[PDB]
Amino acid sequence: PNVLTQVSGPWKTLYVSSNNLDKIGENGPFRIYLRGINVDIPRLKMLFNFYVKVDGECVENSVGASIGRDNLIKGEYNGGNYFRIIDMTPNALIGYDVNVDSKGKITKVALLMGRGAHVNEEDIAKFKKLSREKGIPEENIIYLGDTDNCPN
Repeated sequence: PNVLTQVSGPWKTLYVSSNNLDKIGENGPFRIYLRGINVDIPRLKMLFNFYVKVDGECVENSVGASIGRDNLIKGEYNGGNYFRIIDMTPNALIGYDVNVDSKGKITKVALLMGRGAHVNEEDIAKFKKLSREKGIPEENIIYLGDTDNCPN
């Protein structure tokens, strides 16, 4: 699956959206600042490396996930996650997560992640498009590109 091969490496979070504003808001567990992704293609495993602000404090994460059939990435972090890469350019990355907590609540999360700068404005459209498709309100879109004050 072309996309899954090429994704390994550094990433920066540009935009996130969610059906649940609390989740990606200040102190939300999905206010995620990506650092990088590692694909272990033989072992069918992925590693997401990123920071969340936890009580104003930068906390590094390294979350393991498995690549299943039809490329659904599943991994534990703040509950169960069912993750998919929607699209990849060499500059960009669009992800869609479905999160489920212990009480079974469902949080949809869309992410635009960048490789560096000079971000394709067209990419933004594809992102908002996706966000719309998955029933996320346009007001629930947040730009994180300029608040990444965590290490590295």
